[PDB]
Amino acid sequence: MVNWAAVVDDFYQELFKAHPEYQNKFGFKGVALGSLKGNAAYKTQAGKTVDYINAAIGGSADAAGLASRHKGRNVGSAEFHNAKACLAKACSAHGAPDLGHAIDDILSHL
Ligand code: HEM
Repeated sequence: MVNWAAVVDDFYQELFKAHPEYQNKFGFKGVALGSLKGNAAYKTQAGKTVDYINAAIGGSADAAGLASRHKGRNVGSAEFHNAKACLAKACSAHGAPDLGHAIDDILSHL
């Protein structure tokens, strides 16, 4: 099976390296990037992200619900376009299928 946990770890590395201020919205605010794997708040967030990816692939993802929750954190379309680029880089680095179509589903509600 595709190692989505490894893809997601690479995704967060890319995302927070390009946009370090995004990290301030999370329970692992301030934690060095090379330390995220040892952080409990990060472990939970990464696990939910992997779960979302598996739900999107499996056909049960609630993209409108995820979009609404991100609006609830003042996260919008621009941030998601940035995330889409970071996730594409992560997928490619692992020889994983691109998830652009899934992210476009969320973007359609942003
Ligand atoms: C590839 C695009 C993204 C995916 C798949 C994704 C996925 C998720 C998931 C699955 C959750 C948990 C939702 C829940 O518990 O109901 C979440 C929460 C969150 N996301 Fe994202 N996200 C994306 C992009 C972003 C971006 C660009 C930001 C910018 C800061 C962001 C900020 C947040 C925040 C602040 C939370 C709440 C974390 C908490 O409860 O402490 N997300 N995201």
